[PDB]
Amino acid sequence: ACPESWIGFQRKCFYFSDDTKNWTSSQRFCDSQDADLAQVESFQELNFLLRYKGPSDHWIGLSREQGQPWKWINGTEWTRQFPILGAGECAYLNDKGASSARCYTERKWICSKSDI
Amino acid sequence: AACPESWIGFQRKCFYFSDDTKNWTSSQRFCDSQDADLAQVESFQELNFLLRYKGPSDHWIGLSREQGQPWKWINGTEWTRQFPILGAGECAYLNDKGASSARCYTERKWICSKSD
Ligand SMILES: *[C@@H]1O[C@H](CO)[C@@H](O)[C@H](O)[C@H]1NC(C)=O
Ligand SMILES: *[C@@H]1O[C@H](CO)[C@@H](O)[C@H](O)[C@H]1NC(C)=O
Ligand SMILES: *[C@@H]1O[C@H](CO)[C@@H](O)[C@H](O)[C@H]1NC(C)=O
Ligand SMILES: *[C@@H]1O[C@H](CO)[C@@H](O)[C@H](O)[C@H]1NC(C)=O
Repeated sequence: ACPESWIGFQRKCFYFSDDTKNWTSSQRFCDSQDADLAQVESFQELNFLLRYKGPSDHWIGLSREQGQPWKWINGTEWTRQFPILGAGECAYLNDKGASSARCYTERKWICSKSDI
Repeated sequence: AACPESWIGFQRKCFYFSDDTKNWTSSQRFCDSQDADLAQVESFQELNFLLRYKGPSDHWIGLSREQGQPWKWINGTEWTRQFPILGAGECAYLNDKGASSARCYTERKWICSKSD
C-alpha cells in the first residue's frame, strides 16, 4: 500500500520529515525512497498537506532559477492552481499555502510517491 | 485506492475524521454503518498520527470503561495501556496533546477506523 509510517491520501503516499535539510538534500532523500519532494497537483492534496504538516515550514518539489519559470521536479513548467508567494527559488508550504525561499535554508520536507 | 474517498491511510488502516459531533454511542453507530469502529488507538505511533491530523476539536475514540474497571476497546479486549488517559470519565477522546475522558452522552467529533 504505502511504506511503513507514510501517510496515504487518494492515490499517493506521503512522508513528512522530523528533521530539516536544504531543498536539494531534501529531494536527494526523497529520490532515495523512489519518491520526489511533493508534487502538489490539486487543492485537495494541498489541503491534506496543510492539515497534517503542523506549524513548521515544509519543502515541496517546485523550483526555479532567477528569470525562469517554476518547474516540477521533472523539469516541466508549473501552471498555477494555488499561488506561490514571494521571490525565492524554492517552494515550501507554510500555514496559509505555498511560499518561496532561498534554496540553502533548512526546512522540513514532504516526499510523495504513487501508491502503485 | 487503499481507502475510500475522505479516509486517510496509515499502517494498513483507513481513518475517518468527522465534521459534525455526536455522543459516543451514536459515533460508534456511525462507524459501524461504514464497516468500521471508533478508532482503537493501539500504539503510540497511531496516537501521534491521529493528533496530527484531527485538528483543534476533541474527537472520541474507541475506548470506554465501567465504574473503576479497566479500559476496553469496542471489540471487548482490555486496552494495552500504551499512553496516559486523563480524567475520570467513562469514554475516551483525544484533545490537542493526548487522550482524556468524559461523560459518554457529551457531543464531540469522532474518528473511525477499519482495515484497508
Ligand atoms: C512531470 O511532473 C508533473 C508533476 O507531477 C506532471 O504533471 C507531468 O505530467 C510530468 N511530465 C512528464 C513528461 O513526466
Ligand atoms: C545542501 O546541504 C548539503 C548538506 O546536506 C550540503 O552538502 C550542501 O552544501 C548544501 N547546498 C547548499 C546550496 O547550501
Ligand atoms: C481488539 O482490538 C484491538 C485494538 O485494535 C486489537 O489489537 C485486538 O486484536 C482485538 N481483539 C480481538 C479479540 O479481536
Ligand atoms: C446519543 O445521541 C442519540 C441521537 O444522536 C440519542 O438518540 C441518544 O439519546 C443519545 N444517547 C445518550 C446516552 O444521550
